[PDB]
Amino acid sequence: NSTATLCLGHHAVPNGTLVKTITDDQIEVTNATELVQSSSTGKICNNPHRILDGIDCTLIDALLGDPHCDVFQNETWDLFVERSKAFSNCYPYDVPDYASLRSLVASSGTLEFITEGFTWTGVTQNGGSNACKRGPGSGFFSRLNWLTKSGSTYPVLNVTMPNNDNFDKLYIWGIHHPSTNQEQTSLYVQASGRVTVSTRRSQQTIIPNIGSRPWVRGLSSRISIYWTIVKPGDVLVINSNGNLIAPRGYFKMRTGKSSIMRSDAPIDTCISECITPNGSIPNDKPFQNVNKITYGACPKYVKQNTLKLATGMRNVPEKQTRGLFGAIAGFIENGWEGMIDGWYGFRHQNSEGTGQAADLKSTQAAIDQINGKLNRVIEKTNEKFHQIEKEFSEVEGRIQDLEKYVEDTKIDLWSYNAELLVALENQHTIDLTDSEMNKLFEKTRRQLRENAEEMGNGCFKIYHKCDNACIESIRNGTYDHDVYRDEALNNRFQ
Amino acid sequence: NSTATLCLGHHAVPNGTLVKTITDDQIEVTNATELVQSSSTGKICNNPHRILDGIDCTLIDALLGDPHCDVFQNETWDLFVERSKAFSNCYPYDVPDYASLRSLVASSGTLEFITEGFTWTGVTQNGGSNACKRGPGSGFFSRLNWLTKSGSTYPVLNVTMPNNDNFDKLYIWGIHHPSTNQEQTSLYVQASGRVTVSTRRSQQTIIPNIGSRPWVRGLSSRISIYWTIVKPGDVLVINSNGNLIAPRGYFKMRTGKSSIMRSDAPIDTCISECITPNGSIPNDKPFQNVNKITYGACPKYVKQNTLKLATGMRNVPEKQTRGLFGAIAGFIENGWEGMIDGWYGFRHQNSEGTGQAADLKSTQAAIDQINGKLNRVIEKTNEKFHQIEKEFSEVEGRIQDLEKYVEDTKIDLWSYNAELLVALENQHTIDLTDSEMNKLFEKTRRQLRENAEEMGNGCFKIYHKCDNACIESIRNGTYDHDVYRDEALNNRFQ
Amino acid sequence: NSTATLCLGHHAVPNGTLVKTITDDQIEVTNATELVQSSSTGKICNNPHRILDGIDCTLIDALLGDPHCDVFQNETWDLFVERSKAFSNCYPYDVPDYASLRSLVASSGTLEFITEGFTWTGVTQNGGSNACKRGPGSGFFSRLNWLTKSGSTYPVLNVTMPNNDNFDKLYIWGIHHPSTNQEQTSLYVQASGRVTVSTRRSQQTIIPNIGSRPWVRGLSSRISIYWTIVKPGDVLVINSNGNLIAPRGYFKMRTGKSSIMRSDAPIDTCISECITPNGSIPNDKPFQNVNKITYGACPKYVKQNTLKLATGMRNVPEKQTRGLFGAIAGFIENGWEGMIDGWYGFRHQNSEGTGQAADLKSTQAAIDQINGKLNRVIEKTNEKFHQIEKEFSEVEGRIQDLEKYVEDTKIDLWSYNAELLVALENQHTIDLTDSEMNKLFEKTRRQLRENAEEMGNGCFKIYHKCDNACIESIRNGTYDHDVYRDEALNNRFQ
Ligand SMILES: *[C@@H]1O[C@H](CO)[C@@H](O[C@@H]2O[C@H](CO)[C@@H](O[C@@H]3O[C@H](CO[C@H]4O[C@H](CO)[C@@H](O)[C@H](O)[C@@H]4O)[C@@H](O)[C@H](O[C@H]4O[C@H](CO)[C@@H](O)[C@H](O)[C@@H]4O)[C@@H]3O)[C@H](O)[C@H]2NC(C)=O)[C@H](O)[C@H]1NC(C)=O
Ligand SMILES: *[C@@H]1O[C@H](CO)[C@@H](O[C@@H]2O[C@H](CO)[C@@H](O[C@@H]3O[C@H](CO[C@H]4O[C@H](CO)[C@@H](O)[C@H](O)[C@@H]4O)[C@@H](O)[C@H](O[C@H]4O[C@H](CO)[C@@H](O)[C@H](O)[C@@H]4O)[C@@H]3O)[C@H](O)[C@H]2NC(C)=O)[C@H](O)[C@H]1NC(C)=O
Ligand SMILES: *[C@@H]1O[C@H](CO)[C@@H](O[C@@H]2O[C@H](CO)[C@@H](O[C@@H]3O[C@H](CO[C@H]4O[C@H](CO)[C@@H](O)[C@H](O)[C@@H]4O)[C@@H](O)[C@H](O[C@H]4O[C@H](CO)[C@@H](O)[C@H](O)[C@@H]4O)[C@@H]3O)[C@H](O)[C@H]2NC(C)=O)[C@H](O)[C@H]1NC(C)=O
Ligand SMILES: *[C@@H]1O[C@H](CO[C@@H]2O[C@@H](C)[C@@H](O)[C@@H](O)[C@@H]2O)[C@@H](O[C@@H]2O[C@H](CO)[C@@H](O[C@@H]3O[C@H](CO)[C@@H](O)[C@H](O)[C@@H]3O)[C@H](O)[C@H]2NC(C)=O)[C@H](O)[C@H]1NC(C)=O
Ligand SMILES: *[C@@H]1O[C@H](CO[C@@H]2O[C@@H](C)[C@@H](O)[C@@H](O)[C@@H]2O)[C@@H](O[C@@H]2O[C@H](CO)[C@@H](O[C@@H]3O[C@H](CO)[C@@H](O)[C@H](O)[C@@H]3O)[C@H](O)[C@H]2NC(C)=O)[C@H](O)[C@H]1NC(C)=O
Ligand SMILES: *[C@@H]1O[C@H](CO[C@@H]2O[C@@H](C)[C@@H](O)[C@@H](O)[C@@H]2O)[C@@H](O[C@@H]2O[C@H](CO)[C@@H](O[C@@H]3O[C@H](CO)[C@@H](O)[C@H](O)[C@@H]3O)[C@H](O)[C@H]2NC(C)=O)[C@H](O)[C@H]1NC(C)=O
Ligand SMILES: *[C@@H]1O[C@H](CO)[C@@H](O[C@@H]2O[C@H](CO)[C@@H](O[C@@H]3O[C@H](CO)[C@@H](O)[C@H](O)[C@@H]3O)[C@H](O)[C@H]2NC(C)=O)[C@H](O)[C@H]1NC(C)=O
Ligand SMILES: *[C@@H]1O[C@H](CO)[C@@H](O[C@@H]2O[C@H](CO)[C@@H](O[C@@H]3O[C@H](CO)[C@@H](O)[C@H](O)[C@@H]3O)[C@H](O)[C@H]2NC(C)=O)[C@H](O)[C@H]1NC(C)=O
Ligand SMILES: *[C@@H]1O[C@H](CO)[C@@H](O[C@@H]2O[C@H](CO)[C@@H](O[C@@H]3O[C@H](CO)[C@@H](O)[C@H](O)[C@@H]3O)[C@H](O)[C@H]2NC(C)=O)[C@H](O)[C@H]1NC(C)=O
Ligand SMILES: *[C@@H]1O[C@H](CO)[C@@H](O[C@@H]2O[C@H](CO)[C@@H](O)[C@H](O)[C@H]2NC(C)=O)[C@H](O)[C@H]1NC(C)=O
Ligand SMILES: *[C@@H]1O[C@H](CO)[C@@H](O[C@@H]2O[C@H](CO)[C@@H](O)[C@H](O)[C@H]2NC(C)=O)[C@H](O)[C@H]1NC(C)=O
Ligand SMILES: *[C@@H]1O[C@H](CO)[C@@H](O[C@@H]2O[C@H](CO)[C@@H](O)[C@H](O)[C@H]2NC(C)=O)[C@H](O)[C@H]1NC(C)=O
Ligand SMILES: *[C@@H]1O[C@H](CO)[C@@H](O)[C@H](O)[C@H]1NC(C)=O
Ligand SMILES: *[C@@H]1O[C@H](CO)[C@@H](O)[C@H](O)[C@H]1NC(C)=O
Repeated sequence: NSTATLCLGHHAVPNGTLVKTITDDQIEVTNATELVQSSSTGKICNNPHRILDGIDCTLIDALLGDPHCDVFQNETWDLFVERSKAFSNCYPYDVPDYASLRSLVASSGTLEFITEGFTWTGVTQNGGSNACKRGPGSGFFSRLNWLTKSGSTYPVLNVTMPNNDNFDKLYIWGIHHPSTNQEQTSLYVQASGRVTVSTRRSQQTIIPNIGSRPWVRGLSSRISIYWTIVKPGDVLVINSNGNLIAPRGYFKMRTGKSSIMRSDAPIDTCISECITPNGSIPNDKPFQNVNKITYGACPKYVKQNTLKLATGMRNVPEKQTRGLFGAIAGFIENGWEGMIDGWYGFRHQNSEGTGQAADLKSTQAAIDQINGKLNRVIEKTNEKFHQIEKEFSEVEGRIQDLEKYVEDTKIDLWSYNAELLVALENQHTIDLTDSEMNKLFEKTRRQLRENAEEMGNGCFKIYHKCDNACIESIRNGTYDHDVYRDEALNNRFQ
Repeated sequence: NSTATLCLGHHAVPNGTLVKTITDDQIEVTNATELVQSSSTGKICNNPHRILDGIDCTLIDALLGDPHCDVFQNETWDLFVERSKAFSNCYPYDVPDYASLRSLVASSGTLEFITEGFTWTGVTQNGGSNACKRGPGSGFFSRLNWLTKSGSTYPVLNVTMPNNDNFDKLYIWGIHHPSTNQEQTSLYVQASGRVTVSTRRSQQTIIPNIGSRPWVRGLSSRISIYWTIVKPGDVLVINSNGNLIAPRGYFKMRTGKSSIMRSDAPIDTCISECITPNGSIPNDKPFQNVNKITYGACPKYVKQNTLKLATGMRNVPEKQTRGLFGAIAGFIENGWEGMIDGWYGFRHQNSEGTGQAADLKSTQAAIDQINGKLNRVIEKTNEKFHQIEKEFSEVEGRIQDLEKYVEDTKIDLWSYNAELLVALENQHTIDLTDSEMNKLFEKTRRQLRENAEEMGNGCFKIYHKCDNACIESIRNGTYDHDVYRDEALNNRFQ
Repeated sequence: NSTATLCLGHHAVPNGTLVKTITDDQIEVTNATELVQSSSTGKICNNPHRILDGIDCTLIDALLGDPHCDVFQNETWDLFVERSKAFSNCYPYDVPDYASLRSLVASSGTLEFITEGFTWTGVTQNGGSNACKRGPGSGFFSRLNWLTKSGSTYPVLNVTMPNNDNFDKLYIWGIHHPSTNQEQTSLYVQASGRVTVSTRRSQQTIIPNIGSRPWVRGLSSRISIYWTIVKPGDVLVINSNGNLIAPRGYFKMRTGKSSIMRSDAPIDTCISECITPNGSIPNDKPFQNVNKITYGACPKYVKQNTLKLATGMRNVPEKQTRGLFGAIAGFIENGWEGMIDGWYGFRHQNSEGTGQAADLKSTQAAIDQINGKLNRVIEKTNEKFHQIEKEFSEVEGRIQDLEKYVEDTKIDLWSYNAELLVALENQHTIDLTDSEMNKLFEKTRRQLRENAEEMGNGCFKIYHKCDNACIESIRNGTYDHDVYRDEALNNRFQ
């Protein structure tokens, strides 16, 4: 008739997702993303990090030079992958502080070996065994030299090697533990051995232990592996009177990003920055629930399987009660499921007809704030390489308990941080979208000084004759109240 | 007279509690809970966890089989409790890596012992001492076998025991350290002993040390305790030429939730899930300030003695200035101390009389949001069992420094998390209660289109004749402005 | 003319600082502080902590009593400072568990030495060497006693020392490692040494190692340093048959706040509570980016170089478009750069003239909330003394990896806490300043019931004749609407 109705509202959707905030345990929204990566392809991608697959070789057999591990000489890696089908097929051995040696060689990232001229005098070199067959003949570790009595004598050995280079040199050496008192004299003339290996600042002395051990590949004897690092400017001395497994050369040492991982996943051709023991995962999401062990740029490990970030507004599903008069309704009531052009918009009822449109500035302002919110506080990426061990096969006691306690403390503190951040950010999102709605209302109310009244459905009963051009002026922000003031005041108050 | 007054407000209380928020260091509220448990009954509750009280026995004397500890054979526990009055009354001994053995046996949770048929040949078994009297006679540890020379000989001993079962076997053994060179030959024919104990993958060799030590229970000699774990499929070999304290059998090994705690509190009949060394505490509150050492489902340890969570709204104490005309006042002014039915409510001044009532929907909405707020972010419970040691009696150096540094880092990071969460949640509570108040006001203002005006005390001067039925209609949400519009407009503007 | 204009606004500045919030990556403010200390004077301040500068002495040479370190006898410290130019000039030595001994002596905080009467019988005391010249003569460590054969004999030594005091006693002792089999017999008659040192509860036995090592100051022989702690009530026994470096007395042991730091900064006269290896830094700011190593009350280490806390409101720079009519504009439009008396204020356009003033209560309320905000959640100070090592010169393996992993976990968790707190607090600051603005508006609107209208520039077109006294009444809070109601209603609606 003589008056007009102009209402404000926001878009609704039929199928919405539940989220969690500070104030409510579940609310419904128009749209929500996932922030926890729960899946893996099950394969290890070979770019961009250099992957070296050990097949039946451990890293400690590859370094000593076991015969089925001779493909690995002078190799380099970013990540070394060990398989659970790996075995040993040479002289039986133990390494005191095995975990320490494995970690030191993994972080160096190379098996570069330089043969040096060591002069062993009055002894027979290149000792062998049928526990280590290289071809039909007997053999031994390619990087160690078994020394034994020449004629009926083993002289006190005294050799020196100086570092005049500008890098560090790692020497691997050992000692033979014979099973009887009748084997010692047969190989090394003496009855009790001794091996001393020293620099200017450090020393180690080992004595051999004699007695019977379980049979492994036809022997009840064992070797024990040791190591020494010689710095630039320092000297090495070796002084043994019996039972010495001599070094043949040194290994170069580098500082870099190299590491080691126990996996059973196949290796494939693809590009992925994060590797887990369950295969490579993508790094688009900030958190991950696949595995606590990782390498390269990776998401943070949390205990949760799902965290949903509200990327839209609240979803009051349109009351399916469609008015008989098709009464335009507002935001205080419900959402509008018939709006596609934008989030916030205007519906006008006029003599001319019913109509609809969308507001660009309001929608854009909400979208710009919402895009990249998580990016503001937590970092895009976090690269880590060589870390600690997080899974154990044996019981050890104190140090293993401390390692397990340090990892659990870290996981519980990053899981609490991930729960609070999603609830805080979800709250702030619902608040900014709701204030934006009420901001367009106050703007509309301010332009209509005394020529409109509020109904409380989210609607402004305008008390003059508004045509399409007049509605368009309000929408734009050029509505001139003075023109229709007299007519509206005479219509509303009399 | 011809007009009416309708005011909105919220309840006040006389005695209120101070809280802390992001924005203010102290604010007064109607009601507040405590979140830090500061007290204990001083007793250890025997349900639901199985408590085994050691009386004068340590866990390492119970395992070796000291005579005053024979009540403990084949025992099982969830928590083992050690007392400060505990002592030793057998052969004097030391355990290298004592802390490691104590932690391994505590997490297993049993003293199940299976005697095995070991054949010691050419030696005299069941050696004894008057430092360990079981009855009037001499005695020894019930689980160890002291072996000595038969006639004038001690043969090289070589025995083997295979694991064909499907579980792990823990063997405890040792070595005797005699005080002179004249005692060695007297017991074991040789002048220098040796004990080797090996599997397929591991070995240990110990040599004995001779010399004088302080007198303990009439002896200057000592025993040293060692241990070996044999996995399913593996073998054990023992090869000693002198000074062997032989094993008698193995201990079963389990993986579970068992642990050990040093306390002096009495044990009583009651049900409590959390145990501390100061007695059992309840687990209703999220944080605790009693002790950093804990077992079972327990609250998190923080440094603070008090953290108060606002469970009510702000408390503007009713200005005791009671108006002479008894002028109804609103929320912008003060609180209402005369309201019991609900938090938010209406007071009406009419020709009929003064009156009061309460609003249910508004009060319920505030209460539902406030109930269970903390439950949304922090977890209800956190069960932990075997952890690290947090109190030390000796100085050790590096490892102890790292253990103390790891615990302090955890406490400072959980104390900062507990301070921020209470301040954040308290802020959000005050905000939601204040917005709820302003929401009922806008609802009231919207229903009274042009028949009422705002005074600014929190009151609506209605400009027609409102009776009890009219006030009731506003309160309900069925007020029909059109009926009194003409009368009110003629009364207010002319 | 017949009407008046009264507008509300807030102060603007020309040069503003960008900050970061939850909702926006950069916003402009009137004023902002820095919270990260990035600079140091480069000197170590000598008050209030007692600094003891080692010059060419390490703490382990000062304790043994090397000749160039005799100024350090009976010294005490809170912090001991080691220099990179330090060297050794006595008998060459190694300490097994060197890191453990250095940490134990540093936390005690004294070199107090009590000479005790030990009776060495049948041996020659005060052995010497030209590797340690004290004057022209040969010399040795001042706190150790080299013992050697008297005539042609070295008796088995058996001595005892009881603790009857009420404090702990630290004894430092050692063993000589000779380079040949011809040097052993020459000094100590036997061919193989032994040193046993025991209490009632503990024992250590060391055997000497013979062989050649690199030359240091004309010797191929070395000493190995050991230690024992004897508690109140306990006894010490020493039982050596050769190669004993005997103790001369004990060191007192204290529990306190003492520590050690490797620095190269000069020591100066000034007062500073926090010391770093880059010199003393002030502790006014909560975070610091100078160094992860610290001593005393210090700010927390974070990875960031800058974190800016908004201490003012938002800065909408005054549109330099100055109205031709000099139209007073409000807050919805821009800020006011012409206001110095306060933040929030009123500008009045009247027949009398244009004018300006400031509101005290509103400005004060905002300032009081903003002052000390950070103080509410994070603690003013955090004192720490003896901690762990955070920089290493050698590769060691497992324990060093765990130490490095524990420090990185702590740094990443405190850097995430510092990023979120600044973004949260900055958001809350912008919100409280903006609500304060809208609170003065509603107060102004409420006082002008029907005698004013809103324009939407932040202005109230008052529809009567307002003079300076009338404007002053509004500003005060004594404006009486009734007086001008009839005139304003006849002017605005007709
Ligand atoms: C101290 O005590 C230990 C433990 O008792 C002794 O160690 C044992 O020594 C014997 C003799 O060396 C070892 O016996 C050998 O076992 C080999 C492996 O056996 C496996 O494979 C065979 C074939 O499949 C199976 O039958 C068997 O069950 C195992 O699965 C055998 O292959 C060896 O065979 C040799 O002898 C036979 C004789 O018939 C010949 O036909 C062969 O050609 C070959 O020469 C042999 O039987 C035994 O394994 C050791 N046990 C362990 C676990 O260590 C020490 O000998 C003892 N030392 C001293 C000094 O007393
Ligand atoms: C190397 O050096 C060490 C240290 O000097 C020597 O060790 C000492 O050896 C002697 C002899 O074995 C020990 O003496 C014994 O002490 C026992 C405990 O004494 C406590 O209780 C008594 C009674 O209450 C108190 O008087 C005393 O103050 C203590 O509180 C005594 O009970 C023993 O008594 C025996 O001898 C007496 C003689 O009168 C008889 O009446 C008794 O029946 C009994 O046979 C005895 O006196 C002494 O404790 C050791 N000290 C320590 C601390 O070890 C080594 O002997 C020495 N070794 C060599 C090889 O030289
Ligand atoms: C086992 O094997 C080791 C390693 O080979 C041997 O150790 C070497 O032993 C020799 C002899 O003791 C050491 O030689 C000595 O070196 C001293 C230091 O040399 C430095 O300074 C000089 C002078 O500036 C430089 O020329 C040199 O390059 C070094 O920078 C010399 O000062 C000693 O001099 C002595 O002899 C000379 C002879 O001309 C006299 O003039 C002097 O007065 C003085 O008496 C001497 O040359 C050598 O350093 C050892 N090397 C290492 C690194 O240990 C063991 O001897 C050997 N042991 C056995 C038992 O076989
Ligand atoms: C493993 O690597 C070593 C070291 O070689 C270095 O590392 C490799 C991975 C490559 O990057 C090389 O380019 C790099 O130099 C190899 O040692 C090398 O061995 C050869 C043969 O013994 C040496 O050649 C000798 O040179 C001398 C003259 O100096 C002649 O007298 C000899 O007749 C002979 O030609 C070469 O110098 C040496 N390189 C060194 C020491 O750097 C090693 O062969 C290699 N092994 C395998 C299996 O690949
Ligand atoms: C400690 O426990 C062991 C092992 O017994 C097992 O653990 C207990 C806590 C209970 O749960 C038992 O049900 C469980 O089996 C006891 O060992 C047992 O000892 C007895 C007596 O030596 C064995 O009986 C023998 O059986 C053989 C036939 O196999 C006969 O020839 C013998 O004459 C005799 O009857 C029994 O088999 C054995 N159980 C085993 C090995 O599992 C042990 O006695 C017990 N000690 C105490 C003090 O309670
Ligand atoms: C290092 O310190 C010790 C211990 O002295 C104590 O610590 C100091 C830092 C000061 O605070 C002292 O006040 C404190 O006591 C010194 O030991 C002392 O040595 C002297 C000389 O040998 C002892 O005096 C003797 O006393 C006896 C009688 O008991 C007489 O028979 C002797 O003739 C002689 O006068 C003094 O008792 C002793 N103090 C003790 C044991 O506490 C030490 O001299 C000192 N060294 C240096 C270089 O300063
Ligand atoms: C990625 O690989 C890891 C293994 O490296 C997978 O974790 C493993 O998941 C299984 C199934 O949940 C766990 O088995 C269960 O163990 C418990 C405790 O022993 C037992 O009670 C159950 O009956 C069952 O055997 C297994 O323990 C677990 N391994 C570890 C060490 O956590 C993980 O599921 C894989 N993830 C993906 C996404 O593929
Ligand atoms: C629960 O039991 C623990 C002990 O297991 C109690 O902690 C102890 O409290 C006392 C009193 O505060 C502390 O004593 C003080 O120690 C300091 C530092 O040495 C000293 O300067 C004081 O003079 C006083 O002796 C004691 O150290 C502390 N023990 C520990 C290891 O923290 C605790 O109070 C008990 N709590 C409850 C609620 O019962
Ligand atoms: C306070 O002193 C510390 C040293 O104790 C200073 O840290 C050092 O800063 C320099 C320059 O950034 C670092 O050098 C660089 O190291 C990297 C990695 O090796 C290398 O790639 C670069 O080429 C360069 O050499 C040095 O490593 C670093 N030291 C440590 C251990 O962090 C610090 O800058 C000083 N701070 C102030 C405020 O004076
Ligand atoms: C909900 O908002 C998210 C924003 O993360 C939209 O997510 C994108 O959806 C498309 C669909 O093809 C994906 O290809 C993109 O990778 C998503 N992310 C980005 C980077 O835009 C999602 O489309 C929105 N959902 C609806 C229904 O609009
Ligand atoms: C303040 O609110 C708390 C909510 O925690 C009320 O606390 C309850 O008080 C009763 C009093 O008998 C206890 O028995 C309950 O255990 C408390 N908790 C629960 C679970 O309801 C408290 O009553 C309120 N105070 C006032 C004055 O109303
Ligand atoms: C911005 O607010 C800060 C509050 O931290 C003001 O900082 C003070 O500035 C004076 C300038 O002489 C310093 O001496 C003080 O140490 C600062 N802190 C305190 C404790 O007041 C700063 O002045 C303000 N800036 C402006 C332009 O007003
Ligand atoms: C208000 O609503 C109640 C039902 O909740 C009803 O009993 C009462 O009659 C209503 N009062 C009116 C319409 O005045
Ligand atoms: C406003 O209040 C002040 C006191 O703060 C007073 O001096 C002044 O006269 C008052 N002005 C009025 C009522 O116009």
